Amino acid sequence: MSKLQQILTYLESEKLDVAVVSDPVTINYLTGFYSDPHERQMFLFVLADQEPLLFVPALEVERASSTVSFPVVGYVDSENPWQKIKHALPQLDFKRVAVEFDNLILTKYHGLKTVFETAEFDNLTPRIQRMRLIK
Amino acid sequence: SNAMSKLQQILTYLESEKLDVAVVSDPVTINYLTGFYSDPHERQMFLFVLADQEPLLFVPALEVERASSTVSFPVVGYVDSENPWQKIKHALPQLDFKRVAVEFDNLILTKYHGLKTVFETAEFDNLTPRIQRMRLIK
Amino acid sequence: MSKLQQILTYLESEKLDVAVVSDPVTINYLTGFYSDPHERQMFLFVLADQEPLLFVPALEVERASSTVSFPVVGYVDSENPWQKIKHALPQLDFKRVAVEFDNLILTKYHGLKTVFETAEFDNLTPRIQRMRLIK
Amino acid sequence: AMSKLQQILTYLESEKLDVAVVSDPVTINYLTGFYSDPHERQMFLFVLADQEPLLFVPALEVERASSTVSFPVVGYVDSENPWQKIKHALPQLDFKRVAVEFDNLILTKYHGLKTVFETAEFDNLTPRIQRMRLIK
Repeated sequence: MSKLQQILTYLESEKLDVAVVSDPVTINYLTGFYSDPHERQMFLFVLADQEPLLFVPALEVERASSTVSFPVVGYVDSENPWQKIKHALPQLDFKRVAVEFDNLILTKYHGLKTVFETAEFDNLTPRIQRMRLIK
Repeated sequence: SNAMSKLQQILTYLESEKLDVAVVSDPVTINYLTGFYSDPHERQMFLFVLADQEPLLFVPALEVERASSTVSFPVVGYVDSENPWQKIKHALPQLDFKRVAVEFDNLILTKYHGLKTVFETAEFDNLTPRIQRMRLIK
Repeated sequence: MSKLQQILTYLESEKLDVAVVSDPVTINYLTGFYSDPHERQMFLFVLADQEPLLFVPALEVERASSTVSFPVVGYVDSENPWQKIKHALPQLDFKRVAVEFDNLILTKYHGLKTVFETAEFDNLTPRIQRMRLIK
Repeated sequence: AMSKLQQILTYLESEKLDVAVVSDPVTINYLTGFYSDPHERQMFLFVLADQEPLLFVPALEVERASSTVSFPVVGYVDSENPWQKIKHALPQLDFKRVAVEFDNLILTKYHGLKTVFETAEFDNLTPRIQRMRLIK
């Protein structure tokens, strides 16, 4: 059972529509792709029903696509990343989203609130901390 | 964690050494990089880590099911009546392979001459020291 | 590692052919040369494999030349500055250029698109903001 | 105001050395302005007594080295034996006395160089370079 597969079972039990992973250390733990995007946006979206989506700066798309097997979407500096995420994700009613409270900065939290306009936000961090206990 | 994965470290290495692909032939190294272990005895098995797309694991037909549930990137198998070199060449992207790395401490001459039909005009560099370096981060 | 050197390292990591600095405050930060050109064109070009080029109005060439040690090119009002910049720079295939998104106005951006006709344009501002964190 | 490489030549004369072998990439870059980390591959700068130096590098570095320095660069690929290639690239002299950097040269490379200079005695080059760094 993949780590990503365990996230899926978690979404099913907590009635989450998506988990949004923002910390490059957690992204690498779950997918095997590591990058430090500095000021640019990068997120992994684990969605309840379909394949995940890794969203990265355009300069990382080829390396990320070679590293993972599910879809990767990039954005260049002149594109607006929040709109690009919103169009790349499935067009669902996202009522409940989990994010990493111990990593997510407020600039990103406000940006995700333009993607998920009426969601409540739960904390994903303790679930990933519990997952690391089992090697 | 903050440790670069082994596959991504080989991708990074392919770019800085200007390599088009690394060919891993040692079942021990393949298991180290992917967690898939098989002793193919006389049959062909290679992991091809390509510079710019996901890797290809190539195995005897009997290992395809176990290999495909172990790794998430493509697995191609071959049966005894198929010629493995032609099958690898058709399964790989049709690129111009100018530079290839292989494990000098493992690859026997019959496999080296087989890979020379797959990569007909490549130079061959040695991948072994890079993988020995990778094991120094434990 | 001088500031211009740090920009050089940055250009290699981000696969940029040149960084174009347009803000007089940033150019003074990087070089020690301060001028307000008003409506006239001034740019510092940091190139990946040679020394930088400071491009200024003709009246500033003397003071610029005696403030920095790399090449300074001037232009007078009757010269077209876009053409003169294009001739003064090396004759490379500029594929990727970085410019300061927070400073660069659209009339300058359009003229730089005449200098670099097929480049894609990345944002240099966050890199310079990161650099100022370290005294 | 003689160049660093010229100071090495004077040194080989006063010490009765046939050649100074520089193995530390930081020292090679100090003397020539060429920096490369070769990891496990061989790279040496050979400062010869009567003759221009020879920079020996992995094949991938030959182009960048060749445009950094103006004396001869020789590369080797992974399937060539670097010790045989060095020995054929150097002048066919009787190397009786050779200097190497005691503080950098690992035993694998010392044994390799002993195939190249089969009857030399080896002196320590490191203190001489440390003395050169004292002068701006």
